[PDB]
Amino acid sequence: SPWFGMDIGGTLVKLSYFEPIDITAEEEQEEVESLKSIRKYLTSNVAYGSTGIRDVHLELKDLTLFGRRGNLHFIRFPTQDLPTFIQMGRDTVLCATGGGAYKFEKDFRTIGNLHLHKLDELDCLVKGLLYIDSVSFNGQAECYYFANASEPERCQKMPFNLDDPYPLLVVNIGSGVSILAVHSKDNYKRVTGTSLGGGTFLGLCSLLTGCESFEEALEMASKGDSTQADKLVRDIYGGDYERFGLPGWAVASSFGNMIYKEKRESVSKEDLARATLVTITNNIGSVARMCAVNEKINRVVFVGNFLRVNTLSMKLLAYALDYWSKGQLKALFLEHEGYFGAVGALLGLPNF
Amino acid sequence: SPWFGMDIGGTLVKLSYFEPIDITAEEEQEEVESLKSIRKYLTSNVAYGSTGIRDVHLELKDLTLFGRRGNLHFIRFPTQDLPTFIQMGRDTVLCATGGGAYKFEKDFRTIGNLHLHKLDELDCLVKGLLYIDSVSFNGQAECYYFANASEPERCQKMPFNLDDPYPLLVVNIGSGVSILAVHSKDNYKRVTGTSLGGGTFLGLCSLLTGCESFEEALEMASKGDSTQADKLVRDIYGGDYERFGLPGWAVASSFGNMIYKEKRESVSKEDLARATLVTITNNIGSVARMCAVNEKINRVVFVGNFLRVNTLSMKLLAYALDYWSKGQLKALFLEHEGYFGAVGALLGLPNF
Ligand SMILES: Nc1ncnc2c1ncn2[C@@H]1O[C@H](COP(=O)(O)OP(=O)(O)NP(=O)(O)O)[C@@H](O)[C@H]1O
Ligand SMILES: Nc1ncnc2c1ncn2[C@@H]1O[C@H](COP(=O)(O)OP(=O)(O)NP(=O)(O)O)[C@@H](O)[C@H]1O
Ligand SMILES: C[C@H](c1ccc(CC(=O)N2CCN(c3ccc(C#N)nn3)CC2)cc1)C(F)(F)F
Ligand SMILES: C[C@H](c1ccc(CC(=O)N2CCN(c3ccc(C#N)nn3)CC2)cc1)C(F)(F)F
Ligand SMILES: [Mg+2]
Ligand SMILES: [Mg+2]
Repeated sequence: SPWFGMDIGGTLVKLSYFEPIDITAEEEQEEVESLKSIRKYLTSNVAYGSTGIRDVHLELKDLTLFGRRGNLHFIRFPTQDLPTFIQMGRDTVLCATGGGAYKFEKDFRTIGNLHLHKLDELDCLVKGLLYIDSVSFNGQAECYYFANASEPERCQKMPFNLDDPYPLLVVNIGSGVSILAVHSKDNYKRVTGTSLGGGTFLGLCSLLTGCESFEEALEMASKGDSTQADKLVRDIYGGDYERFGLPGWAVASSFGNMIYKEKRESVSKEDLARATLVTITNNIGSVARMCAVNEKINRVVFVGNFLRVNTLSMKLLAYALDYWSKGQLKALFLEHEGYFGAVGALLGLPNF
Repeated sequence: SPWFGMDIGGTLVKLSYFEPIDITAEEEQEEVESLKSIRKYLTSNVAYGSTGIRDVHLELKDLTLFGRRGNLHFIRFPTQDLPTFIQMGRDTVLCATGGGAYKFEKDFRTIGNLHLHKLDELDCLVKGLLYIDSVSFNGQAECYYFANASEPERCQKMPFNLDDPYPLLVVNIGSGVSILAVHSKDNYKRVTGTSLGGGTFLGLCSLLTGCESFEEALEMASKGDSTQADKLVRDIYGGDYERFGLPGWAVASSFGNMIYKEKRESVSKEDLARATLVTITNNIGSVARMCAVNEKINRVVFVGNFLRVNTLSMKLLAYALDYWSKGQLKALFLEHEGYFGAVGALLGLPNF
């Protein structure tokens, strides 16, 4: 059978697929036609149907896995389209995680003789994260940070070594947010979570602006001015609130200037998109900061697809975590940030 | 001069006014006409102009303050209308707090010979809170909780003794949120804050529903179903997420079902109002929970006018804090919740 791992989230399905590249002449003969059709389909296309995408830039080349050499591919599509995926499959051992491994268990079993093995979504996340960092991103660092995140003329992506990664606070920004404390390879806990996550950004942005995609929401946000919607400290105090070290530019009330009808009539969709992004991102960083202080962990890594093609939120997190922590916490990011659960599921294959 | 304290917030001005009731015959003679006009105006009206309100039910009767007996009155109006207030004043020592004490300092000084004394908004909050609890609410408890907050057929308001109130976590829900740790009458700190406060509720609700007042937003929310907009754990898992004790009814992603166009087309304004209220209230409780755990404080008191005439948010806080704390934290509420800064400012009068 082909080697897959799948993470079925509330919004996106993530699939990790190992393509063997050491197939012998005899193995190619014994390779059944349906299986050759799937490998050729997956490796000769980068778009699958109307909504599946292979993230070619993330491919790990010439990886040794389970004693074979191959390429590790990263594929995503909306969970809304999982029925199409299963129907094509109906036209094999599947290790699957995320809530959808449970929700759609009966649907996967419509594939005759398919063996579904449900694995825990945060177990798989930790295992996949640690594995990908260990093997490297084709010899480059998997983990990075933004150096000098408070100075835009200096701020730049730089590699970060995770060779001894414990302890680590992992902030998984999906539909919602889960916060994990990782103390060892076998000692981790879910500290808490928040409901204000990527689904809040996308849902509120769609309601407020009429955008029809994540990418459109980000493009709108890139053009907006969140201070047209937000009430700042200087709007209330006339300046800094010196006594408690609050700068005048800090947001006192997200969307707080929208209590005034005339301001609601002048605000642009782009302003609202940017205010939504800033509101969600600052809340995530603040919750991460509080959890890091309580867990006594100073390295905070952010994962999940809220941050894919989202440099604005990444740089806001990098700046805000450093600023509000007075430099005590460091924001870390990973190149394969949305796919760790799917990789961790694939890594469960030998147990079955 | 009349005895006032004023808290000029980002949204509302709160005024505490001490009406002497022990005026002698000789004092009444020496009482200048403008001053009698103000006392009669304040005590014979409950609405002032088009936007000022006296909260008559909060009046403290026959209070002894600064060696005189009198009634303590509680009055509020929008900060947007402070120019009207100052203009009428132009037609005396003012102790003032909130950001507006700084922002509008020059405007108060247009009142000839007026002495403005700016006092810190969180100093005044702590002093006013401790004072009002100490004198009682006309012999009744100032502080209350919701007994059996998880069982609607049992849940009921009950008095709570704060005779030894330390330590205490104070959550001030105004335009934004400030979280205070109070260790003694002279030892308190601002732990942190969040930008997702009462102004976020009102501003987002106005954008999403077209409501034109706080009270209208609450009325809409009372009729709505937040689960039409929110994505729940059971929407992702099909049920509970047993491994981490997350019930299926918990919100996984606030507004997360609004990423689907057909759901945006079916959701009602009332549903959106309720989702906004639930989103903001749960975030406040969660941040309060994390701060209480870090500060090692088990009593959490919620103040500010986000909760005025807002039993929905109060009961949600009471239930959520108890539930997610596994009964380790208690949500507390105060009858005079919006006015403590104004009282604390009034209490600064003897220092000048
Ligand atoms: N193409 C896309 N379509 C939808 N959302 C996207 C897309 N790209 C990025 N996003 C964002 O990524 C979020 C989903 O991230 P992801 O980590 O895949 O969550 P999930 O696993 O599907 N949800 P969960 O069940 O809570 O773990 C969305 O809420 C968006 O903010
Ligand atoms: N009549 C009202 N008008 C406006 N907002 C109201 C009203 N009644 C209750 N509210 C709510 O109360 C909040 C303001 O509470 P309040 O404690 O008075 O804040 P503030 O002091 O004006 N702001 P801040 O400068 O941040 O401390 C608003 O954001 C609303 O959610
Ligand atoms: C005094 C009062 C008020 C001011 C400010 C705030 C908001 C606030 O205190 N903060 C601090 C924490 N902050 C973040 C952000 C990102 C990260 C990370 N990563 N961490 N913390 C958010 C804003 C509330 C009330 C008002 F009168 F001026 F309105
Ligand atoms: C697993 C993942 C997910 C589930 C749930 C959540 C949200 C979450 O974890 N919580 C816990 C803390 N919680 C509150 C609320 C109020 C108070 C008080 N007072 N305290 N805590 C908010 C919700 C995120 C992600 C998903 F796959 F199912 F999506
Ligand atoms: Mg996920
Ligand atoms: Mg205030």
